Amino acid sequence: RPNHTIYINNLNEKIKKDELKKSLHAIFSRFGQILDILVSRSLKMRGQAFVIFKEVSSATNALRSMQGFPFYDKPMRIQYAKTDSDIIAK
RNA sequence: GGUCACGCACAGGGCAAACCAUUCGAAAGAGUGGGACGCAAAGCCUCCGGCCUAAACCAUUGCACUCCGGUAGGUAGCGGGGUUACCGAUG
Ligand SMILES: Nc1nc2c(ncn2[C@@H]2O[C@@H]3COP(=O)(O)O[C@H]4[C@@H](O)[C@H](n5cnc6c(=O)[nH]c(N)nc65)O[C@@H]4COP(=O)(O)O[C@H]3[C@H]2O)c(=O)[nH]1
Ligand code: IRI
Ligand code: IRI
Ligand code: IRI
Ligand code: IRI
Ligand code: IRI
Ligand code: IRI
Ligand code: IRI
Ligand code: IRI
Ligand code: IRI
Ligand SMILES: [Mg+2]
Ligand SMILES: [Mg+2]
Repeated sequence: RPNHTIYINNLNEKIKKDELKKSLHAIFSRFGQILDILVSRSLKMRGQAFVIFKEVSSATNALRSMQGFPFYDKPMRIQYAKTDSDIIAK
């Protein structure tokens, strides 16, 4: 399970890629280095975001630390990415 | 001449990108004035394919790294298609 990337969803869809990123990057950059933050608003990539960390140990903290954390009046469903990210993969 | 194409010009003209000002819009963007990058339809029309925005509404709890919900708007200076038109070495 543990992975460089954490998988978030139940994300307020009203938020925009730009700001969603900034804010996610704000909150989560507290736990380590973010190689990147992937947010798309397409039909089925929406309400979710991937947060890729430098250290796999950063992700675990994130997960553990901020589960269900209230974010834009919603709670965060956090969990690991079944797979890695092309950065971490390649 | 008229027609259907064509654009090496001829000749008389037309439009106006970026950017600025100001107005409208949530945004894309559009209006108007200034201003020209270009344009032989850069006149006009969303039927077809792209791309852009996506406040509201409706659906979607959804695992991606090409990108893509419905609806709505935009782009005709992205194409194609329709349609109107000036000049005639041209065919
Ligand atoms: N009247 C007429 N003349 C034609 C036509 N096709 C070609 N020509 C002549 O041939 C020249 C070359 O045209 P171009 O390569 O398409 O290049 C043209 C074109 O791209 C542009 N342009 C000029 N007027 C117009 C216009 O009314 N509409 C559009 N869309 N573009 C224009 O400027 C360029 C040079 O302009 P010109 O000094 O007139 O120079 C033009 C013009 O003299 C046509 O359908 N009608
Ligand atoms: N000269 Ir004239 N103006 N440029 N006619 N060719 N279009
Ligand atoms: N004024 Ir206004 N143009 N800037 N409407 N807010 N968008
Ligand atoms: N003539 Ir025209 N080249 N400008 N429209 N086809 N794109
Ligand atoms: N055809 Ir349309 N849908 N109208 N692509 N141009 N946007
Ligand atoms: N193409 Ir419409 N017409 N469908 N613009 N997107 N709304
Ligand atoms: N006219 Ir038209 N050239 N712009 N639509 N065909 N693409
Ligand atoms: N100006 Ir315009 N570049 N934005 N042509 N409309 N596409
Ligand atoms: N005019 Ir027309 N540009 N040639 N639209 N038909 N494609
Ligand atoms: N009319 Ir005649 N056909 N003869 N256009 N000038 N070439
Ligand atoms: Mg030519
Ligand atoms: Mg023009």
